[PDB]
Amino acid sequence: TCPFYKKIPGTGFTVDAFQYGVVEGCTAYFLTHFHSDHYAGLSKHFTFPVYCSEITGNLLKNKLHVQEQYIHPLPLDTECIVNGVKVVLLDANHCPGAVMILFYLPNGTVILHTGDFRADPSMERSLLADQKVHMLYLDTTYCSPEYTFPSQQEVIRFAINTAFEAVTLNPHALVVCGTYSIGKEKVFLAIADVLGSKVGMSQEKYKTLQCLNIPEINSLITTDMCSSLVHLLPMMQINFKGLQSHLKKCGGKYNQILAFRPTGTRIADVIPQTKGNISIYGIPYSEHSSYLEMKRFVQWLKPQKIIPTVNVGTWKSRSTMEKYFREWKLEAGY
Ligand SMILES: CO/N=C(/C(=O)N[C@@H]1C(=O)N2C(C(=O)O)=C(CSc3nc(=O)c(=O)[nH]n3C)CS[C@H]12)c1csc(N)n1
Ligand code: NI
Repeated sequence: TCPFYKKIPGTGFTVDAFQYGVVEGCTAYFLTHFHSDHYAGLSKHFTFPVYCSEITGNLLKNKLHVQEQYIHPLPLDTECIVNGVKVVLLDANHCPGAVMILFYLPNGTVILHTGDFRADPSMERSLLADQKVHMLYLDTTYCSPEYTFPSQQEVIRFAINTAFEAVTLNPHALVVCGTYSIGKEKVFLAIADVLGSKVGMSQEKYKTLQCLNIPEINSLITTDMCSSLVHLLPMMQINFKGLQSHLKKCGGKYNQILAFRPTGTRIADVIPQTKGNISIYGIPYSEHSSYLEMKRFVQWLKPQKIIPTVNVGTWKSRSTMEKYFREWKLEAGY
């Protein structure tokens, strides 16, 4: 059945609750972002209306083939009505099109649903600050102190640097990036930027990127591999065996590959794995809050209830996160 943590109490709304068939007493459904944990169940003939950002809707429309009529896009940083409830979508600083949602219930209660997000101080200078928020549905993906990774700013600076090095050194060398779902585009876009390349890819992915309407995207991407000296390949293809296969299958224009895996302490001290003329790099590009980013965020927010939405399936997990919420409540004095 649909769990209590996917339901907005007060309304008949749900958030990312498409894998449960029809939820009883659910007048509208909300999609925070286009990630498959969060959209599973959305067939092209899903018959209830869906509320989301523009971008998430494009991806629904084109990848999952749902009809304009059942797809209600909504602008960011704007007060909107939906089944007579005030709602606002805020940028989640997650993947393209991802949003947090504020529900302003008619009784007076105000609910933030982070969805997936990467807490940032800039969110404290937002619509959020214009009132107290009582309940918080919290992306707790990394709610544990060992989870510390650097700023996206650092990683990309590094990856830009590692890139401009290897190509200025060997101008017949190819940067490659790993990828599966949307997100982490700034990695591969920022390298292409600095080497004045376009970004080559398979068509599914090219299509996926055309949904996101990035400024001047046509001039930053392509499906003809040859012309692009930075290529995106599926994450599974990012191994020495796969990168040989790829370098044969270009017609011998590139003699050396610099790869990147974006999934997973100091950044300058990072060292690759080299086997041949193939350097692979594991880089920690998160689009989720670290322990401290989250902490700061919630401690600023000072919510009354907090409802975690992630690592929710076991009691060890549930009570460990509840301990950290107690610590934060106490430390900040709310
Ligand atoms: C092939 O599958 N890939 C993995 C794997 O988990 N790789 C990376 C890893 O640890 N990752 C993490 C994360 O760290 O949370 C994540 C992020 S969790 C997540 N984030 C979302 O934004 C979202 O919408 N849904 N989810 C679930 C999943 S893959 C990546 C794998 C399987 S076996 C193996 N060696 N790794
Ligand atoms: Ni996500």
